[PDB]
Amino acid sequence: EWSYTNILTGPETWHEHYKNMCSGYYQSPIDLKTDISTLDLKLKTVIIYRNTSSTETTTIQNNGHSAEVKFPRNTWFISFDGILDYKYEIIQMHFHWGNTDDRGSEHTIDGFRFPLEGHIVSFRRQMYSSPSEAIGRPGGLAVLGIMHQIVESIKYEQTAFKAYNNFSGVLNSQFVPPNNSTIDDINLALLLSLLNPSRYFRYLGSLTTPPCTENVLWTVFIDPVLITREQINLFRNLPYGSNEKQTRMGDNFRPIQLLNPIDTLASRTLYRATARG
Ligand SMILES: Nc1cc(C(Cl)=C(Cl)Cl)c(S(N)(=O)=O)cc1S(N)(=O)=O
Ligand SMILES: *[C@@H]1O[C@H](CO)[C@@H](O)[C@H](O)[C@H]1NC(C)=O
Ligand SMILES: *[C@@H]1O[C@H](CO)[C@@H](O)[C@H](O)[C@H]1NC(C)=O
Ligand SMILES: [Zn+2]
Repeated sequence: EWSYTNILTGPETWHEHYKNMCSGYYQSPIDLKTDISTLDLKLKTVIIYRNTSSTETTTIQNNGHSAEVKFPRNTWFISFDGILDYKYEIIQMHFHWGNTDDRGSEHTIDGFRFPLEGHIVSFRRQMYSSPSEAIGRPGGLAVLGIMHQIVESIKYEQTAFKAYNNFSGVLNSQFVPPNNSTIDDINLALLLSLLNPSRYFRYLGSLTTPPCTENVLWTVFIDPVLITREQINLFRNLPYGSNEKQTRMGDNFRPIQLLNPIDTLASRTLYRATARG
């Protein structure tokens, strides 16, 4: 198995235990370096949109690694080109956080760690008919990264937790793995409106847990959405799976990978996007 906190099965081991593909040279997360990135004005505003006809329930599970929101099929989509033609279909959203407020994110922005990084996972429905077809195949996946930052003074309604509908209260010490509960749907469009959806890093990388598949189109928004200390401590109430050394769920993030390890056979480039000025 694998873990975050057991040194025998933890992230420094994955390159050996899961060489396909945790030994690769296109791994994630990376440090997102504003100065050492290429501005590409062709990269458009991201849109998240829902199929109005979908009625199926959303669930959340403590999978032992994270809190994972499981979206029904054919419901939530991403557009990178302004057309609402279902090229990318959202599967799930999960989170990475810290034992303490000064770490938790997988990506860094110029070396800075956020307390909470959310990952919206989608498959390239344009090419592949289902998640199970896309998840192991080339170019199959696109993930959105959303940074969260803690503020002392804020109304609930302008926090990310309004979009999350507080996960219907499931974030607590009794939400043990592998428990799943029905929750209110997540308003992913409202979530995206809490930041600038034109301002993002873009690169080709990997899943950040084994098997670290190098088939992820990454988009990481530079502006964070806002949460309170009370909200970040809700995540810290979840218990880790029995694979972990630590009892409480926290520090569920992979260490930083290089954009171009010395052994790369073809360098990748970190791109940045900004709004049409
Ligand atoms: N796509 C994905 C899946 C999972 C796992 Cl393995 C689940 Cl069991 Cl949902 C997780 S996990 N184990 O919830 O952190 C992370 C990702 S990520 N960071 O987007 O690479
Ligand atoms: C929208 O949801 C309906 C009802 O569940 C479904 O039959 C339809 O295929 C969905 N549309 C897309 C584009 O997935
Ligand atoms: C979510 O969290 C706080 C309760 O401590 C509250 O102010 C808010 O009304 C809750 N929202 C919903 C939808 O229950
Ligand atoms: Zn993730």
